[PDB]
Amino acid sequence: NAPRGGKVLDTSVLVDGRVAEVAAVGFLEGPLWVPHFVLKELQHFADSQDPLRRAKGRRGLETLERLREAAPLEVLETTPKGESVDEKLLFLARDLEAALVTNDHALLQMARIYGVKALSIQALAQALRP
Amino acid sequence: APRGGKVLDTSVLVDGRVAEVAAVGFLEGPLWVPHFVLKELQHFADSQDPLRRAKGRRGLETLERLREAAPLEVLETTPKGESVDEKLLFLARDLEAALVTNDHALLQMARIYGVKALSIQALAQALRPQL
Repeated sequence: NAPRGGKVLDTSVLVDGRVAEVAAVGFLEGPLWVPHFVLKELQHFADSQDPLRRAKGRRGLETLERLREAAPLEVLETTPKGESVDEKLLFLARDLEAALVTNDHALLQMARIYGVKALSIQALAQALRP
Repeated sequence: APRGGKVLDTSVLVDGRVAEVAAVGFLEGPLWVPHFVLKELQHFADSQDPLRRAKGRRGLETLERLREAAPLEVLETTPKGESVDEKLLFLARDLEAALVTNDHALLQMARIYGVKALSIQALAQALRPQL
């Protein structure tokens, strides 16, 4: 299973921010999909009076805006299967035949067990370290 | 925009990191290696000079690792172009693939020819932690 259906992005990678530069440099082939709930999460963070959580919801969003430059990015309103965030991302990735893009340790594990391709920005980074 | 895969030159194979990139999922195929690139790596490995041999081995080693990470085909005839640069550029255009290279100057040449080209070194820079 080698998915040409693009990429489903989670909160962690948008908060990390680097996915945006990886796309622009040509190593993140689209289409790029973000679930409605991920966005719902970045604004629940953005709506914080706590500057730390504010400044990271704010950050996820800027990453989105910058991605909508490198590539077609589209928000998925349509998510039917699954109860937890991790579970919804997985069936989402199988449905579109797209890879997950996430730094999340538990989600990367669930994906190996499901056999869903998942791309980790941190694993990419640690491969290219000096 | 190119949906036709990734043409790999000699320099990217000798650099080796493209093998790290593919094995973590960020080098989507199909992967194409021109015959002249494979011929050149073989010519390095067979050289009298221990340092040419090491580059040759390293690129050959990288090629085998890529063949594990994704589907890879050696394309065994090019007619478009006169220099190695041109051959790589026209081939990538013909395949609607991106060129992947370590060679700074070839990256600029691709810009001039209107061919998409990817740099492992620009990727490594994108991966500087932010915020």
